[PDB]
Amino acid sequence: RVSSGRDLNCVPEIADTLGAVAKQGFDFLCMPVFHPRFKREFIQEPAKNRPGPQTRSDLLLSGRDWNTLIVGKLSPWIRPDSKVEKIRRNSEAAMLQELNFGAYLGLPAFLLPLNQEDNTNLARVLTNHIHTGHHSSMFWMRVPLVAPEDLRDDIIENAPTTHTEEYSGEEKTWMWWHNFRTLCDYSKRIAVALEIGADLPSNHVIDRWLGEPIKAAILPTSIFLTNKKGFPVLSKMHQRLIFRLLKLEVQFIITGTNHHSEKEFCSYLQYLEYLSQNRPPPNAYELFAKGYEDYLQSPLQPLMDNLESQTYEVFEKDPIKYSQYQQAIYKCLLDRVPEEEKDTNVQVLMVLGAGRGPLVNASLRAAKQADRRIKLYAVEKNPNAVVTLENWQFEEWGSQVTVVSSDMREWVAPEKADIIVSELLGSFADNELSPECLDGAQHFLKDDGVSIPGEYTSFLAPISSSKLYNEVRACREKDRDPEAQFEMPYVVRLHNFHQLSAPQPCFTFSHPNRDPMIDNNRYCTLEFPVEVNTVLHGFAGYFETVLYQDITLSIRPETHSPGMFSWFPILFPIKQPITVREGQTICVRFWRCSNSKKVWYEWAVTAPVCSAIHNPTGRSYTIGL
Ligand SMILES: Nc1nc2cc(CC[C@H]3C[C@@H](n4ccc5c(N)ncnc54)[C@H](O)[C@@H]3O)ccc2cc1Br
Repeated sequence: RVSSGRDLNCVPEIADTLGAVAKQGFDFLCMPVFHPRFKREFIQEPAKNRPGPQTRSDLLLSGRDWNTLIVGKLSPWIRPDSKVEKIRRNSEAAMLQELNFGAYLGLPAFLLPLNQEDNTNLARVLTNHIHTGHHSSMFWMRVPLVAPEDLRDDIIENAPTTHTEEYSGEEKTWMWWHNFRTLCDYSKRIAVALEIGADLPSNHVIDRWLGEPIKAAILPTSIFLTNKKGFPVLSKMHQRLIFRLLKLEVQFIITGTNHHSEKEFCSYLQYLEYLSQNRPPPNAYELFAKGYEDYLQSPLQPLMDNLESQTYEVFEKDPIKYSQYQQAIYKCLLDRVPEEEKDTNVQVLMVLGAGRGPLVNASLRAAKQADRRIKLYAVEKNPNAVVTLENWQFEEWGSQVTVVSSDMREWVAPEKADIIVSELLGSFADNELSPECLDGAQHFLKDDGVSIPGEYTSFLAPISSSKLYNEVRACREKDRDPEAQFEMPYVVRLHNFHQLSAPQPCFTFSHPNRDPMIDNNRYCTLEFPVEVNTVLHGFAGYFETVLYQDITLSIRPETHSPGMFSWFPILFPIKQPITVREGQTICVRFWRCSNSKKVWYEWAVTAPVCSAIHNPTGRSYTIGL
């Protein structure tokens, strides 16, 4: 578990080199598919008629070896962007030739350089290849952290290096890649091979690149320092970066010659191995989530839908959610039933949305550990869950628990309740319609009763991730609006991304809802100070809830209830990405709207430039009442 290749520019025999390279521990080889010095003429006689074979035979390796072990490289003389027409045209033919040969072989990927600012024709020609025949090579755009013009040794007397800081100029290689990928229309098949140099840049520059589709990081031998035993290693600041890329499960490519010419070469790879297993193991959240990184799912809608047995099972595999709930009913029973009243006073607890019982068992445990007495109702509308309750009630609970098979908003109640406990909370707190449901059940709370939870708040934060943007773009479907996928929330363990500003509260709800003419609709404006240049792709959503007094739950990253994996964040995309300059404010507007059938969100960017209103009138996304 750390995937690694060798870069070479020199392969006498593809047979023997591959074997040398396997023996060193490498998983794959980046090599030329034509000789990197064999320039070719397509137009002028007599060179265009150069006889003989143009490159090596495909028969030198097994189909399987081409498809797994080999990554091809563009000849370095191919310059589709030269100022010389004649080179522009040979390079055009050269590139389609190399790209088509990579295709013939079924190479899993082919490497192309971004080594200058104008790669317009290079995009045009790659974009052309991509729309010609059926193939599916990945294209690795080799792009350095630092333009080589910006790490030249300062040794031209009449051409000094820039000794001043240019915040935006030190990011130029990100704009090289941004322009390339924008021109190629964000094709899912164009990724980054990020070249790390001897000196890192400022974190601002490295940060530009998080949220970017990084498939490979290139480590030249020449950036490794030597330790006392004589063996290659990396700076502490290079380590910080490697630890971040291993989180992006990228592939590591080792380019250049052995500069540790005492200590052998698998030494370079071994050090990567040493860093892999010398990192912190996964916490419970991370072991639960490995699989889910940047996987878009539909927000659950347990009102409009009856949930599957196996969903409830994952629900109830959260020890923190439920121990936090137990502790809150504990504290509420003590504050409601003084000691000397302990047997005179039996409190009425109504679990609203009981599912398969976990809040019942959390209510039965609390009442024990406080030594008070409770009448339980278990109100649930999903009759498949009621089969689970009515069986786990005959066999186990008593009399104590009466199962009600009803929508809480419809139920006529035998008694009023001292406490109502609910678990109707979504990733965006109110997105499963806690507010509308508990509003409808509020009439059977005693004039002085408690709701657990008592309060919840959504939070929002602008993010950049060309990765997640591309993922949302791919959810186009037959037979709906071609852009609907941008007008709906996804729940997703956001991973390859950049939070551009601190979360801020969006919508808040309190239970009970004291003040009448209730209205659960809302408009909110948020101003996000942004400190970097970037690209906005959507808004991360999180929440916090007050169950009782100081007992709370959070999926707001800065206050996240540790251990608690029930909820992943939500994501609200925007149709069109929005450039943000350092110092500019991102202004977003959220509406929560409703009729009597549906609830939905609408949303807009008003600064620095306007988006369209997303999801007007729930045309793309609604939550069923
Ligand atoms: N996003 C999440 N949402 C959760 C919701 C729940 C509660 C699901 C229950 C509530 C039931 N429900 C919903 C609306 C409703 C209603 N109006 N009357 C009765 N039962 C109702 C509904 O039928 C169902 O059995 C539990 C765990 C969750 C974990 C996550 Br992560």
